[PDB]
This record gives sequence, C-alpha cells and structure tokens, in this order.
Amino acid sequence: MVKIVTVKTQAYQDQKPGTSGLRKRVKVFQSSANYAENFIQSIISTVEPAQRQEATLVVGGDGYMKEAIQLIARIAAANGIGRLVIGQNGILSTPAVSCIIRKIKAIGGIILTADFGIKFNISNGGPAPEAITDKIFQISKTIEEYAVCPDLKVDLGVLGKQQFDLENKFKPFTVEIVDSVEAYATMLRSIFDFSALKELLSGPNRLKIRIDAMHGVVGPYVKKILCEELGAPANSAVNCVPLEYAADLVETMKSGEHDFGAAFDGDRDRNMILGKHGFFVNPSDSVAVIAANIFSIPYFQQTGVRGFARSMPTSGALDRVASATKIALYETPTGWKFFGNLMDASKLSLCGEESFGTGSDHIREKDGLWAVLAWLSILATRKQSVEDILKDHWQKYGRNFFTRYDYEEVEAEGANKMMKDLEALMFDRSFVGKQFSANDKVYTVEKADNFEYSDPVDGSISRNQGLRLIFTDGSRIVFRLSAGATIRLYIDSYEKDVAKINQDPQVMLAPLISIALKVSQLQERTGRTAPTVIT
Repeated sequence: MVKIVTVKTQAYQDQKPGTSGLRKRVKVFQSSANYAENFIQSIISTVEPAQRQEATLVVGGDGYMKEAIQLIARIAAANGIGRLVIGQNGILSTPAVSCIIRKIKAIGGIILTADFGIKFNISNGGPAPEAITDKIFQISKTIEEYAVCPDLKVDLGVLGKQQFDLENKFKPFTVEIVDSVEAYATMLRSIFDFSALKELLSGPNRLKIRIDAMHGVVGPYVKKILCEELGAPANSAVNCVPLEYAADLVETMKSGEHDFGAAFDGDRDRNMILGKHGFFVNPSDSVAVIAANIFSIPYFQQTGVRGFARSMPTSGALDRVASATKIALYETPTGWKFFGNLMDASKLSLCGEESFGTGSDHIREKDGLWAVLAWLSILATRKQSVEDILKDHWQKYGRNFFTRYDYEEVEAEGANKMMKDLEALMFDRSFVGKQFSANDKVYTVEKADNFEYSDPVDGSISRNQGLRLIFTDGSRIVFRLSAGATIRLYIDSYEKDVAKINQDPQVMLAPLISIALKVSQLQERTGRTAPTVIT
C-alpha cells in the first residue's frame, strides 16, 4: 500500500533552530522548496534508525497547521518512526504536549507555531538542548535527500488508532488521534483540588472570573476545565476558540465586575494575572505569591518543595519568600531550558520569569492555565481579594517595585557600544562601593558584573547574559540586549516601609531609572528619550 519515495533536495543554510524552535517568515516556507521537508527530516534523522520503530512522537499545534502535520506524518512514516500521537483536529497545546510525551514515554515531540514555527522537544518533555538543536542544524545544512510517503493521509478528525501498511515495511505505521484536553485535564485534576475550585466558581458567593485566551490554543482547554468541569459560567471565557488584547482585558476589569482576570497567549504559554478593578499582579510578584502560599495546592503538599528559581532579570520578590525557608533559590539565565535541567535533578519545584512565565516541575514547559488554577486555589483558601493578598504579601516581605523598559529597534552599533562601554565602567576597581544619589535617596554599588551561569546538569557555561548592578539595599538595575536590536532595562527597587509599599511604582522607581539612564548614557548612544514599551 503506502509507497515510500526518496526526494533529492538542496540543503538550506538559514536553518539554525533557536530556543523556541525554528521560526522563519511564512513567505519563506511557501517560496522555498522542501524547506519544511528538510527540517522535519533533519529532526527525524537525529533518532538512531534502530530506535525508530519503537519511537513515538507527539505533535502539537492550533489547527494551515493541519497540513504541516500531514507533512510530518508522511516523513515520520517513511523514515520508519513507529507511531505519532496527534491532537484531534491538530489541536494540542504545548503544556499538553509535554504532559503526553512524559506519560506515554515518547522519544519527544514536534510543536508547530504560527510567522510560522517548528520546535522539537526531547524525551523529558522539554525543548531540545543546545546539542540537539545544533545537530538538527548540522544535518539541516547538509541534508541531500529526504524520504516521504507522498500518498499518505491522516484523518485528523476521528479519535483513535489509524494504521498504515508501508511498502517494503513489515510493521504498520500507526497514528493515534487523542482528545485535545483529556490528558492535560487529568494531570491538572490531580495537581489541584477540583471540588474546591468548582465551589469557588459556582453557586452562592462564587468568584467571578474573566479569562481571555487571545484566540490561541489554550482556548478550548479553558472551556473544558474552567467552564465545563469547574462550572464557571460560559461568559467567563472570551476568545477561547483559535482563529486564524491584554489591554482589552484590563479595560473589562476596570469596570469592577470581576474578582479575577487572566490572559493566555498564543505562542509562548504566558499568563497575565489581574484583580478586581484591573489591579495588576506583575509576573515577578505572581511567582512569589504562589511560593508563599504553595501548600494550598495539593501537588506540592504531597511532593514537597525541592527548590525555587527565577531568571536573572526577574525581581527578587521570590527571593524574599525563599530566604525565609531553607529552600534553595536558583538564578538562571533568561530562557526556560535552564529551569528544566534543575527539575530533572529534582532541585526545582516552582519557577517564573518577569516575562509572564510561570510553571512547576509537573511538566517541562511553562503552563499559563496551570498558573491560573494555582491562583484560584490560593484565592479559595485565602478567601481574600487578589489585591488584599498582594498587600498582605508586600507588608510581610516588603515590596520589590519592578519595571521593564523596552527599547525596540535600537541602533545595533550604539547598542553594542552601549553595553561595551558600560561593562567597561563596571571593571574599574573603584566602582563597587560607589554611591548614586537623587532625590536625597542613596544607592551603593555592592556587586557589578556580566552574568555568567554554569549549568550544574550539563556543564554549559553561559556567559554575557546581562549586565547587573546590585545595590546593598537589595535593589538592582539589569541591562540585556535581545532585524533591529532591542535593549531591555530592568529596575528592581526594594522597599520595606509600609508607608511606601503602596504607592505607584513608576513614581517609586524613578530614581533608579534616572540612575540607570545616566550610568548607561543610553540616550546618547540609542538616540532615545523614552522606551518603546513600559511594563
């Protein structure tokens, strides 16, 4: 039956994957021959051929991406991969993909993103490390032939097993189409206390929530879990149906009707948390609050807390919770791959990034809807407003006022001369101990460096990861460089006084902001009076 053809191909050279997988211009894929074929083939050729018959791959996506899945099954089948697991209609969120790779003990998975992206995840359910990403790139630059089952067609709409007899192959090629939500919900159903949540969302004094899935993959998960299972009225979920916004959710919550709001992105499994009247829980505080109230979640009560982590530019709010506890705190470079290594070593339970990422060692990717159920679990046992919880937290731990300035499309030349001169400043033996002033506030440099991180799981040494100016009072200024160049400025000002814990943060952060711009001389090098985005 199903025939297997070998296609001669010309290898492409712009095919270096990246941390979130290969993301190139959609126009590049349609205007290039086999561009996707050689990459799906390169990914598959990383698996030793003896292992391909016992191997299963999980495929993720939104559901245009249906035809990328077809191309992936025709090359996986023809390469002797034994089985694929695909969500119904091509829909599987990557938190659900990670969950499934780990439960069924798969060799990894391929996740398709919309700009169109292709990402390969390995056996622990997390993104492929720099070795595996390099190997795909190495093979990709030299792939001269790829195999395909030209005539094979998967029915992505019918649940269950579909089998394919391959020519000159004895065992069949197997595709299993799974319900998009079942496995993910079942894992969540044991992490969390669903009866306590059903109660929090239905009935007498039910908590009123508003959830914006932003037309992404998490959409249907919201309808199955928060509405159908947990009982939230269906008006709680907007845009929960992927279709080929945070500001529109803040406006809604400024109306004051809802107790809790959240937004889920597309894309990169991020989450935004809000309280009544649009009170903003910033992501650095959010991980800290979960940390301080962690034992409301059945999962952590039963598995313990093996460690806390945050990326380096995240605020130190989470440190204040950890310093009080005998649990270690790890400070990682930006990116989520480092979190995964410490979870594989059983040293990390809860982690987060200022860039709206929150997670736990339940899987090996961020989980935006997981963070919402973590928040609602806390609201169920604390029985206070989201804002009253934050004020109680701040008054207990002090407040880490935090903001991120984004300078987009800065002049690369200036941007390099920006960092280079500033870093050269921070080596003069005088620097440490200097004092910066205005307005009658004083900050004293305690440490200053360019963040380096040695991975304890793999021995990667990640250098030049951000300039850090650390002050004796616990405040910090961090500079990072991320077509056109983006400069990121992070400001973290610690405040212990209750008379100061509840003022507007742009007001409280202005002195460090002014200090940051002077030391950096950013305006003179960027040519910029203000930043492009303030968060």
